[PDB]
Amino acid sequence: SGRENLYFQGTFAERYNIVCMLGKGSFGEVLKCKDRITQQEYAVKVINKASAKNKDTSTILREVELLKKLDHPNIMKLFEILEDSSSFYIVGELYTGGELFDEIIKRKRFSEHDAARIIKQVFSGITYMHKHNIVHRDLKPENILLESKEKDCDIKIIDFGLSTCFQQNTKMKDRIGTAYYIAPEVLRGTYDEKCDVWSAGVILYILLSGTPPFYGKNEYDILKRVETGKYAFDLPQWRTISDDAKDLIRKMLTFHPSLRITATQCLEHPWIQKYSSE
Ligand SMILES: Cc1cccc(Cc2nn(C(C)(C)C)c3ncnc(N)c23)c1
Repeated sequence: SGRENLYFQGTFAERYNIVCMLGKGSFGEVLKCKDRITQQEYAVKVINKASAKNKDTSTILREVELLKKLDHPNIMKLFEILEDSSSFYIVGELYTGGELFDEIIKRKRFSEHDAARIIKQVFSGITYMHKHNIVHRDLKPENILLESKEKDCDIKIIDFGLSTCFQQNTKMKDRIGTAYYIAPEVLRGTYDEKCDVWSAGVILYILLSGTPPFYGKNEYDILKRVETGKYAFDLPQWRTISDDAKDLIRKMLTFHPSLRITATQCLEHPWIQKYSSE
């Protein structure tokens, strides 16, 4: 506050009013804001500039400008990236349905029909972004948002492409929770687009069984399992799950990424086709 500081807060404070805090997201705090002129509401992520991975701010702006030009119904739309001396402000579509993990906590397990509806949308988004050589790396249920509270609303993947630009919060809200979804080759420091197929496979495993494939009491124990890549469908929870579902998951959780299916192949898989409309 104060005239000088408000002036130096730059174009974001001029253009937008903060209505309320919405919660801590990866990389930064998310707030609901309003465009002062139009009164339309948006979500804004406020990211400390100390959290930039790239020391050249112009590269961050370029990256985000490329992401603004993209358009797919299962990818969050971005409208603006603004700055002041301390922070980046990324403004985009506001959602009100909460995240996919909230929905996992609520429902516990999803029928094959319901899981296929959700995961097909994830696959569609991933396929689209991969066609533009964008990798998520951090795909997890917390980065899959429900557009609204309406029944069967569209899901929206958030933060897709921002991991090249920003490092995680110093204080993260659920660090152990991130280990479940990370691809083994990402842990090794050598990733390409296939890591998003792995993460989506972990999500699908959880939707169907209610349990993670790589588990443990702490981050270390979970990551030790991920690193070996060994998992099973031995739980009674898998007893009556279709062979087709298990086949898709096996292909997605293939250890070597060169041998792992593509996102496009996931969409074509018989299990997804069984539940698609026409
Ligand atoms: C890059 C960016 C900017 C603003 C918001 C997000 C994701 C997001 N995150 N969150 C949380 C759920 C508050 C973390 C949102 N709530 C409502 N609408 C949203 N779009 C979000 C991502």
